[PDB]
Amino acid sequence: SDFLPFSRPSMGDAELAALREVLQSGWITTGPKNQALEEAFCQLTGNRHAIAVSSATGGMHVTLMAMGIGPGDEVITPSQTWVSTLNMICLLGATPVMIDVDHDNLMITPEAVEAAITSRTKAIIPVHYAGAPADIDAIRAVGERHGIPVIEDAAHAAGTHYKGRHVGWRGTAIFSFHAIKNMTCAEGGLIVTDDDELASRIRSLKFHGLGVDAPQAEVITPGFKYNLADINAALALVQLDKLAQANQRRAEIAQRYLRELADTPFKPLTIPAWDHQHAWHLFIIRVDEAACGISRDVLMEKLKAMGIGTGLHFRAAHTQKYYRERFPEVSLPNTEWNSARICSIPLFPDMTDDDVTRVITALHQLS
Amino acid sequence: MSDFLPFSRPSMGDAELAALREVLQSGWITTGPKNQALEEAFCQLTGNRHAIAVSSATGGMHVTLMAMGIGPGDEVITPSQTWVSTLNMICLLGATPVMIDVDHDNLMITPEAVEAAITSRTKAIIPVHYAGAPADIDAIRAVGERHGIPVIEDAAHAAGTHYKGRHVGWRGTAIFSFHAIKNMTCAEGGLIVTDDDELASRIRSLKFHGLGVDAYAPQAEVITPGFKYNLADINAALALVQLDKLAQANQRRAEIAQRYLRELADTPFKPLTIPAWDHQHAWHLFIIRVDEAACGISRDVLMEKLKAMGIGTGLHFRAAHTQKYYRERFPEVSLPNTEWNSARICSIPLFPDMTDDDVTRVITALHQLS
Ligand SMILES: *Cc1c(COP(=O)(O)O)cnc(C)c1O
Ligand SMILES: *Cc1c(COP(=O)(O)O)cnc(C)c1O
Repeated sequence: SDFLPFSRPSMGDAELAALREVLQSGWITTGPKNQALEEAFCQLTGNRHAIAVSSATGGMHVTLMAMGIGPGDEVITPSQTWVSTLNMICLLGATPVMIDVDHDNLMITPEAVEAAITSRTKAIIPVHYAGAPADIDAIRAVGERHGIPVIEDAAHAAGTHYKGRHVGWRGTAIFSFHAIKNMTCAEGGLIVTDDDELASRIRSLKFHGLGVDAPQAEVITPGFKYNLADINAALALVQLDKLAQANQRRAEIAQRYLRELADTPFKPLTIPAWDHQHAWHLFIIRVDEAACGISRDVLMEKLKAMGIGTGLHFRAAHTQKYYRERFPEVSLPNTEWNSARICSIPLFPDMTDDDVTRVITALHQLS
Repeated sequence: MSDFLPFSRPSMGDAELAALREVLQSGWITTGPKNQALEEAFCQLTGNRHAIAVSSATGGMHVTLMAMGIGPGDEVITPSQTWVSTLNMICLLGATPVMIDVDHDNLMITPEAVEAAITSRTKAIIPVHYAGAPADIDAIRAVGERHGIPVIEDAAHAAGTHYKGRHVGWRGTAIFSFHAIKNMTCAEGGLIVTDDDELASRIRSLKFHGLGVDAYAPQAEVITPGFKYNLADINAALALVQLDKLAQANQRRAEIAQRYLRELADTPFKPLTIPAWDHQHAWHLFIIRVDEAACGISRDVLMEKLKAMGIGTGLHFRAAHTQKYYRERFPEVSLPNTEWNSARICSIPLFPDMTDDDVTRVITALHQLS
């Protein structure tokens, strides 16, 4: 009861009231609340199409499937990301081409993308990491020059702006509504795209391949089941209404960590030089034993003993058994250095000033 | 619309809302203790060893077949007379569905039809427990055993179904659905029961990113790529309430179904036949066959006229092999009992919040439209 986790959702009477309305309606799976959430994300991003899905992982699965990616194709991706993207690429039969990230913001650079392009490349998947945007214009420019789509992993970037627009204003991006995300419906995701044909395929492939060949709907080609229930969509709508205030509070907390950890050896990520608004999904520090007098793993342990949770976002995929053995030649020095040294300290909007003080005090004590 | 009688509606009330409140207050909203409790509850319900909650029965099928190693070059025997999810999952693993016909009066596959379709390439048999009645699973299983072929049961319709005095899935492997129209619901969700330890271990990893502990105790990592089909605790809590309600809900469904059986006996509409083997019917759907020669009206027109009278109906199911992808990929498939029924069935309103007057309304309209 005194434990301070690294994240907790902000669920209250508004969420319970939205659930009451869905239960009372009798329409609990995909329905009007899905449609409302999708319209809301078009209004948020300014992009044309929004497709709600059961998870961002499922969203990535069907987006890559709808693009036709399969055996013989390469997909450029960081290793420094969640394993879902790599797994989906593999489970479509395609080959992930893992590239290194910037050592201080953990995001892929246009130069590293261009160097990895081959005649087999069929997609590039940058990650907007921790709530900051990647330099998406420059990455998009590389893709355009070679005719390669860019699919943005925007799980961390609900409320992120880049050069004055919300992430995903154009192109294709995938958001997550998992429990630790800045807006949550326990599990859920949503794809935005400006590509009409892609949006039509995705919508079918997330609901059994059903489509019209006006004849009744039937399986046009096999698809998966990744639709989002209206129970969950209703929660997501409440949490999107809260997102601006939630991100404001996250930014206040993150600002205080940046300031009060500046005279500690723990090293936050660097803020990108391009114009942006950070959503502050995670507050990551690097723990370099030679600088801090403590290792990353030991810091996490001792914080836990003090009642303070931490997360590891992420253990680089290429270091994990399946990828380590399948892709033994992959050597990504910035990724490997950071992967061994990062952790996420508590950041969520229901944190009080005293919770933040407890974290800062503990880090000063352990340095 | 306020007077519309749909063919199904969930029974959501204060108990469900109080379960949701508890989960939200706890702050643990995705997979957690409610999942574990739901799984334990399904082991106690069925008597089987392992229970794995998933985000849908479709995802359950996907990961179950995947964990069995089903892939290119393997044949999977399945009815066409079922939901398209099973056929789609077979295909999307690269395997080949072998569609067989069903009994003309209960719409379930027979042991004879299974045996006739077995080849050296067959790697699974997927019977469907249809509308709330069980298939003759001992006989189907015996065919599987004789040839060394696993039987994976589609039990989406069979929460509360008994066979020979035990709940469906008491042994073997079976997959339940908690979709909105199923007898217990958490809007979307499912659950796998299995008696196979290794299969259960593989499934648990493949529905959550392939994560596992490597042999030779380290932290979790990707052992082999997996999917994301875990069930949130918000949903698991709803399912727990609906399972607590399932005995009473199924009793009410049986009362309605018995009344339909009796009061449609003097109409030309033809319910499914009740299997001869011993069972307890869950009464997920009340299906009628509408043959224009006998009834004076076609299935499609009956559904349209009922809708005009404020009465909803469903079509469970348009046989998979008649749908574009399968008709064009598998044009050679010819399944006379399936094709005859698929063109003639519909599901009339059956859900436990129906009142006696709702049931009278349906019976009266069917009598009018004969
Ligand atoms: C968790 C995560 C995903 C997958 O999201 P789900 O909603 O859990 O499927 C994808 N990308 C990143 C960066 C993530 O953190
Ligand atoms: C409900 C249904 C399914 C799939 O169920 P979901 O939980 O919606 O994925 C599979 N088989 C049958 C026979 C069904 O009725």
